[PDB]
Amino acid sequence: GSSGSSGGEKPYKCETCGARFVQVAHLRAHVLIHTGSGPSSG
Ligand SMILES: [Zn+2]
Repeated sequence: GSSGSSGGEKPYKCETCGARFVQVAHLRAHVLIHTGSGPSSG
């Protein structure tokens, strides 16, 4: 089920793509996808 459709209260926003999150720990952990590289997909 859990897919997405979530965009309400979020102070932190990813400028790299334009994402958003409630806590920095989440955003700062997502921005690593672009600047960084983990798995062989994404
Ligand atoms: Zn992003």
